[PDB]
Amino acid sequence: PFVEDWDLVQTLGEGAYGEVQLAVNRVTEEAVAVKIVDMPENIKKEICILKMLNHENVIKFYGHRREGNIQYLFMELASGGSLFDRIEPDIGMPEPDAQRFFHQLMAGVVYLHGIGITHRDIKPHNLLLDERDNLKIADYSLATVFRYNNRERLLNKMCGTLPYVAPELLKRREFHAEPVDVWSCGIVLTAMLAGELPWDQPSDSCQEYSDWKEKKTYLNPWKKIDSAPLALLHKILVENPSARITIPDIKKDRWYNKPLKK
Ligand SMILES: Cn1cc([C@H]2C[C@@H]2C(=O)Nc2cc3cc(C4CCN([C@]5(C)COC[C@@H]5O)CC4)c(Cl)cc3cn2)cn1
Repeated sequence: PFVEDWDLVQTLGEGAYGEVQLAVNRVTEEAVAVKIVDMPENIKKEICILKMLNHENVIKFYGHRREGNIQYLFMELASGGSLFDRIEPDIGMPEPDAQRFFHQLMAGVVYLHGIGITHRDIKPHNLLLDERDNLKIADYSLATVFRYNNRERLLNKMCGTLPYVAPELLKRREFHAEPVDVWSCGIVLTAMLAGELPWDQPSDSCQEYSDWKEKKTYLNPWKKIDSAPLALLHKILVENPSARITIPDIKKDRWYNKPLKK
């Protein structure tokens, strides 16, 4: 296909609304990723949020075009793929790689939270890598504003991916945005270090979640995780969101500051 001055060659992925494709300009040869959305006030909010974004660990937004019903969203091609494709099932990845990726994910989540934006769907599929293996947070179709004019807005909409969602989304009418994003980062850490998700959903009906609350760390995936990162996970994966660790305090954690290599 050809649109204006681009050639949509490779399918990079697909979401609820539309799909992402590779667009190499027939004139300049610049490689970008285009989100082609067929057909509400949700695309107005997405293009808006994307404009506000300027950070090394957040996907580059270039602009937006149109073709009647079909919308075109311009984004940086993350030429290194996704974090999901770097996690080996039942194993994970070397702990020094996991720590570096977790530092870069915290740098991205701090930035988004500082501009009053919550991603709302942090998981390995949304965490892309560039040429140098720099982590970039992608896909703002569920991103909402949680702070405006220094005033915090509580959330009520349930969204995300069940294995990554915090328990307060399923139990409470309204909840704070930042702890929900912190919880999903801990599930991403658990995935990087054990190549396995701890539970289907964080509910009182789910046995693997009950086991974690009963402190049974002698079970998988926890037994594949060293005591230092596991101590951090005990602070991130706390049910009551008011007792959960904040990002400034994750920055003071022993494993987060532990020198690693090889
Ligand atoms: C030089 N070279 C590069 C390659 C390709 C490997 C490189 C790649 O895939 N890059 C890439 C991929 C991108 C994917 C997305 C989307 C994220 C979100 N998912 C989901 C909706 C979430 O969960 C389920 C769905 O996977 C859809 C896709 C976006 Cl927004 C931007 C992207 C930019 N760049 C080959 N040669």
